[PDB]
Amino acid sequence: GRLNQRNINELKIFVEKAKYYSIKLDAIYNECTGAYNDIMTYSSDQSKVNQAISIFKKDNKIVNKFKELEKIIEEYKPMFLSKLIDDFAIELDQAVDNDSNARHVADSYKKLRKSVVLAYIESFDVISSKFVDSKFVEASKKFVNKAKEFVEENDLIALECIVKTIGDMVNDREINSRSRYNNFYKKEADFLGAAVELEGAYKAIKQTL
Repeated sequence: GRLNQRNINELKIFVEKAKYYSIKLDAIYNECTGAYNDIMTYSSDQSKVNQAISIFKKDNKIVNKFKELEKIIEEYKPMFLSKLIDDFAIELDQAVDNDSNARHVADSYKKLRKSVVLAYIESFDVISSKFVDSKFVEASKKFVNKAKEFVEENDLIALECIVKTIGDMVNDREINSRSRYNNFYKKEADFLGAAVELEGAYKAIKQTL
């Protein structure tokens, strides 16, 4: 009983501590989208490449935003996350210092952004693997697999759905298995299904408490 309470509580604390994770990643994306687009395309017009780089580097704000997400999941984060952030920081700094083709900065940004989404799922995975309840463990494994598949299709949309659905679960709100994207993303429906299976298993733990 101590263990099943410790399990629920740990999950609930994490989800609530991370409830802005999707909103915050979206904010990075929105700030960087025009800069990202110009690096990918004008890498032709140099003037624009340098101004796009400036937007990523300015006041180290974007790197600092990734560090903020990293801190939200500090206790669970995957070992790689700190390094990927630093390696991005480094590459951006070389693109600034050695002023023309900046596609590698944009690629490294894309890679980091996907890895931050995957770090949320990694945190959920670690937490869920402490659960004594085997039905919950099985449902968590299926959930993680469907989550990762959805991330491959679209990292930010997948994160938005994972955060929404896990949030709904831990706050006793019924998960909606209806597509919020007119079924545009081929992996949404199965993810939502797995979230509903996870909800049934979680409900069980909860109502025996």
